[PDB]
Amino acid sequence: GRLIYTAGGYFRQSLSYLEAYNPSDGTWLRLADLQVPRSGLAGCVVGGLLYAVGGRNNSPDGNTDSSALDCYNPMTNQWSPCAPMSVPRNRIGVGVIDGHIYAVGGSHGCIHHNSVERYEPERDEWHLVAPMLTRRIGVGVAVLNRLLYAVGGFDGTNRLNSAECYYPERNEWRMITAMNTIRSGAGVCVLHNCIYAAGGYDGQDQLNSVERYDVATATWTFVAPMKHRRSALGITVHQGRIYVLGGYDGHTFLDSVECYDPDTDTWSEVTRMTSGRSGVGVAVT
Ligand SMILES: C[C@@H]1CN(c2ccc(C(=O)N3COc4c(cccc4-c4cc(N5[C@@H]6CC[C@H]5COC6)c(C(=O)O)cc4F)C3)c(Cl)c2)[C@H](C)CN1C
Repeated sequence: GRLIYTAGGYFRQSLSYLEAYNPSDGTWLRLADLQVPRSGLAGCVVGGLLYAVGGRNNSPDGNTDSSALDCYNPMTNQWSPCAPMSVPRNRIGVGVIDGHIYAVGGSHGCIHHNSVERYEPERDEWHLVAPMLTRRIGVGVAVLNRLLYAVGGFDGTNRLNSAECYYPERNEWRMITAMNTIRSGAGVCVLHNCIYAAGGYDGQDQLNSVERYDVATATWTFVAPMKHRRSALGITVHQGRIYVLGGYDGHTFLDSVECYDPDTDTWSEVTRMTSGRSGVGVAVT
């Protein structure tokens, strides 16, 4: 069995919560808090270990963007610091290829990174790789066919419908077909050989629309929209279905968790998070 882990987030200030949802029995485990509160981080798993990457601690005492990489072992219920990234990356995107973590874009104050760096858990080291063609914060990241895709975001001036992909063997990026919609702060994941981009902000409205990229045709197609429009949502895939967790809709910090079934092309509300929040990091293990 695997659980859906949600780390950090925001509600009034950046949060330290680490909770794990079991889709079989509907329960939430309350696990060890993060050592430093953070929102705008990303989560991922390598070798059964959960990683919390980047983010920002927005507290009553100030705002500090994070270059941290922290590792949580479900077997020990303990967080351990790892080697930090070259720069702080708030509103970061992350993807894993061959057990290596890619930290994509994100911001440090007013700096909107196009830089990308890769972590090796086997050496506890980060190294920069080729930078993206576009600066991207609030970026979605997907791994498909051993390529790393960076989708949407905000480049420091405009919110983006563009997307690009990274070729690890060549160490280079190329632009791909742009989405139908501009999405800054969307949830992006891969399911059944397709990239999904759900929600996000188009510059005027919080979105409930969801679109899917088909590699062979290089096209983005709309699929069933979510019940609740949201940005800064957590997203993951568990047992052939997509789960979206929380987020912000322009008025409320959502506790809604929706689940997308690709066989029926329908979204269903399956649980609530223990408290409404946005900007979480999510992963499954
Ligand atoms: C003081 C509070 C502070 N709030 C918030 C404070 C914190 C958060 C939060 O979790 N973060 C900060 O953002 C993000 C986080 C994670 C990923 C993406 C974003 C993000 C949100 C954006 N924004 C778009 C879509 C969401 C956000 C606002 O709406 C336009 C935008 C944009 O602009 O393109 C770009 C983004 F990369 C972490 C949020 Cl979501 C709200 C609210 C604004 C209410 N306020 C009263």
